[PDB]
Amino acid sequence: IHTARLIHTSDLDQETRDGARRMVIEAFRDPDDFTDDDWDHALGGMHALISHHGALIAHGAVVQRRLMYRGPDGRGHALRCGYVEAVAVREDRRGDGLGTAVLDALEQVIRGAYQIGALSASDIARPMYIARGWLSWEGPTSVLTPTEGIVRTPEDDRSLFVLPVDLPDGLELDTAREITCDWRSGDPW
Amino acid sequence: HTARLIHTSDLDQETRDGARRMVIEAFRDFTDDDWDHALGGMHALISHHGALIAHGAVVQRRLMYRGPDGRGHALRCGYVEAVAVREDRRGDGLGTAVLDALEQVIRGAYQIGALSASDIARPMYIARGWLSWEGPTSVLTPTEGIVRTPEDDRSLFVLPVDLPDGLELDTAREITCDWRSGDPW
Ligand SMILES: CC(C)(COP(=O)(O)OP(=O)(O)OC[C@H]1O[C@@H](n2cnc3c(N)ncnc32)[C@H](O)[C@@H]1OP(=O)(O)O)[C@@H](O)C(=O)NCCC(=O)NCCS
Ligand SMILES: CC(C)(COP(=O)(O)OP(=O)(O)OC[C@H]1O[C@@H](n2cnc3c(N)ncnc32)[C@H](O)[C@@H]1OP(=O)(O)O)[C@@H](O)C(=O)NCCC(=O)NCCS
Ligand SMILES: CN[C@@H]1[C@@H](O)[C@@H](O[C@@H]2[C@@H](O)[C@H](O[C@H]3O[C@H]([C@@H](C)NC)CC[C@H]3N)[C@@H](N)C[C@H]2N)OC[C@]1(C)O
Repeated sequence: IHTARLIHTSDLDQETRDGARRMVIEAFRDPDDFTDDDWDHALGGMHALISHHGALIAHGAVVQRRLMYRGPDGRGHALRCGYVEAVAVREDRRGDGLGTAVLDALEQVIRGAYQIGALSASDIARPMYIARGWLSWEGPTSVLTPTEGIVRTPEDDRSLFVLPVDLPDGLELDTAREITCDWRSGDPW
Repeated sequence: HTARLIHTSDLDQETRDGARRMVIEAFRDFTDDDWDHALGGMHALISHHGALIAHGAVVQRRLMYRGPDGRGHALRCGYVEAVAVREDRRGDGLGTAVLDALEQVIRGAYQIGALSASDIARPMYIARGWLSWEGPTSVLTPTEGIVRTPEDDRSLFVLPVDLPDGLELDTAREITCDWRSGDPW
């Protein structure tokens, strides 16, 4: 049985922070890339950590952002989103449920503080999100840019997963419709 | 005089409702959207015997800033919200202890802190290290473009903690926040 500890970015010491960052980059690389924008995107919220003999073996982070969604009534909602980033298990420790343990903890943050969880999954982790009941987003994805308007993001079109936990009053989320993230540098999703 | 720091996700329901009520009572108007804006980040709590007497929150947003090259930056921002102290206990430094714990989150976790405050708190914030934002402000809206936020009596303060790629801020230029319903700032 595995249990990740949850800890805010502000409570991570330099050592653990640099270590987490180096573990996640290693897990994603195979000697597309995990860049410093990808790491920056994982900062600011709650980290889930599992370590062994002082070494991080599993990491995940949930940060706040806004997801824009417009229903068929043409209204418009800016939902408080718990966005999951930098989920990773050290290669040699994979296949034993550490990844499940990270997501268990992050989902606890999502359900307790956000209206919706979302992420853009790597191909190897999609099965994990399906089995946990995340909803694959089927409509076009877009990003709200500063200077153009809402711009389509075709590279992200079949990778988004959502987890509606606390949608306002009577909002029905139609996965067939468009969805739009707020602006950031690097990959918007 | 030391406030404790708890993420929204670990607040039980009584604490949440208590904090919502206490902050409403302090603002004697705090709208329901104003409360939603306080949710999802770290709450600074000071309580006595089960009674919440000071609160504050810092939530994660993005502030857009354009340099002299036109290159744009979407800074990771810790936005201070719903700082309030029980009316009968003001003047004792609780508000300042709440600001202390929240600047700790900002320093540990964000590139920049930001808050909107009246000109009456302007000397304390300047004192505490915060820069007054003299330039224009706006919000990146979903259906229109970047729309100028009209001036009110509150002014915007930023706390440059950890600016990326050695960027230096020119408080005279534009700063625009990300979208949310209710008051964008
Ligand atoms: C994705 C990753 C974190 C998975 O970690 P892991 O510890 O091996 O995962 P777990 O052992 O906890 O597997 C959890 C569940 O995911 C699902 N799963 C993962 N791969 C699966 C597969 N090929 N077939 C079926 N289910 C699969 C399963 O339901 C599994 O439960 P199960 O094995 O009992 O069926 C890991 O491979 C990794 O670090 N990859 C690098 C790429 C990356 O970081 N992606 C981030 C995902 S957004
Ligand atoms: C603003 C507020 C949170 C401060 O709470 P507090 O416990 O009074 O805070 P502190 O004791 O640390 O300081 C109170 C402020 O008033 C000042 N103040 C209060 N009594 C004072 C006195 N007798 N002499 C001088 N200054 C006094 C404090 O020094 C500080 O402002 P200043 O230092 O710039 O003058 C409180 O007034 C409040 O809850 N207001 C209602 C909600 C609100 O307006 N919040 C917005 C915050 S930006
Ligand atoms: C539709 N093609 C996508 C592909 O683009 C790709 O999606 C990536 C997706 O993998 C990527 O996120 C992952 O990878 C990020 C980083 C390591 N770049 C690979 C870190 C966060 C992690 N969730 C997103 N930020 C961008 C998104 N386009 O992988 C899955 C996919 C279904 O094959």
